[PDB]
Amino acid sequence: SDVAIVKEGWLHKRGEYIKTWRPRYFLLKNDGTFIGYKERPQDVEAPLNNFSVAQCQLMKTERPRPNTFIIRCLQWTTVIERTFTPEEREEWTTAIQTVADGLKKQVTMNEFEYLKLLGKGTFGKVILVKEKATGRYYAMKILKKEVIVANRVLQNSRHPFLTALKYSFQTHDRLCFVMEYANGGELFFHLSRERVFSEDRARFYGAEIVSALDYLHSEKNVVYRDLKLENLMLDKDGHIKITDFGLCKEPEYLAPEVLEDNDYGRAVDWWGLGVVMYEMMCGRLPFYNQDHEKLFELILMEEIRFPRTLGPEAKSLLSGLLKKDPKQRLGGGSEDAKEIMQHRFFAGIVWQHVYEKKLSPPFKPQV
Ligand SMILES: O=c1[nH]c2ccccc2n1C1CCN(Cc2ccc(-c3nc4cc5[nH]cnc5cc4nc3-c3ccccc3)cc2)CC1
Repeated sequence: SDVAIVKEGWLHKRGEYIKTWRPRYFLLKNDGTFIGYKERPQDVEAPLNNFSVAQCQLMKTERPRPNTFIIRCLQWTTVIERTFTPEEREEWTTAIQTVADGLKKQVTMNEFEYLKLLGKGTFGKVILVKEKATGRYYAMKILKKEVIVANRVLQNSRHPFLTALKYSFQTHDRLCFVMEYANGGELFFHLSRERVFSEDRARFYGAEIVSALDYLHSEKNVVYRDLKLENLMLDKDGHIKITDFGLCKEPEYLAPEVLEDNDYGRAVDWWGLGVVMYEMMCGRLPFYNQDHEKLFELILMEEIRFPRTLGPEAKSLLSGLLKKDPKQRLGGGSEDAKEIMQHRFFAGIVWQHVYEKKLSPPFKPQV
């Protein structure tokens, strides 16, 4: 199957973490691809599902400026949205919706029992529910369907280190997603009590993250982009479970190309591997400051310092993961997760073993 450009041109994309207005050249193809570039590209390669406008609908508004439209897609279980003379704004938003709809062409609210509120966001709330039929618990992501809409594909998407989506059902006004719940708390906790983690213990959590990210990259062709210490829970045995609770805005964990609103890919995930792993092995964020203009400046501009404790392999790995330039960042190459798996700091490891959970958990949750 081949595809052509439905429409293209310059667009003003609005920064999410730096809310300047930015010029980007976009092109929509009839695979669903909607991608913006730093400048008018040449050959015009398998893009990520992130840049696909499937299951979307648009919008128009004159704030902060008069010519503006908005897209809101339901990616997996999350709702994402992006903010971009007035005549075009009714042809662009014509084509995008066309392809979106063209691309679309191809358990009830209570077996569950409310337990507590896990969190709330612009687009909804996350709930703990006991299954009244089973007893074992779940998290339930409840999105308001009128922000967007105003398949058991979820058995393929099983990975030992990702929280599983077990049920998704709709009702009168809400979109519900029932994902599994890990018992053993999240790292942010256990790292506070421990202050820092050995390289061995950091190699355990990093390895399981890499397995999960490899899986999302190769199999699902999506970047996760939200890798942060607080998004890592443990199951009852102490193994990783990466959470999926995005309700709107989740910065210290985002890569330069993301805060700048440039082209990004699988590399933003490895950057975050860098930050999460640096944070484990050092006790501190690599880039922090109470002031946000300083925070962004550190991440984009400044070098990273290593405590003297750190072995040569551990810092070769962190330096590479935390390169500012994506095409130079360890993992940003064509082989992706493999060049991480093959770095010397992970020497000896056979990765089918990590998948199978043959690795010894440094920390057993009391559950
Ligand atoms: O980019 C953005 N612009 C935004 C603008 C506003 C708000 C939020 C935005 N975001 C986020 C959107 C969500 N971003 C996190 C995430 C990534 C992948 C899966 C994800 N996608 C899948 C697809 C599949 N298609 C077929 N099978 C699939 C399985 C998937 N499994 C899993 C997943 C599940 C559990 C843990 C981790 C990933 C989930 C969450 C973080 C950024």
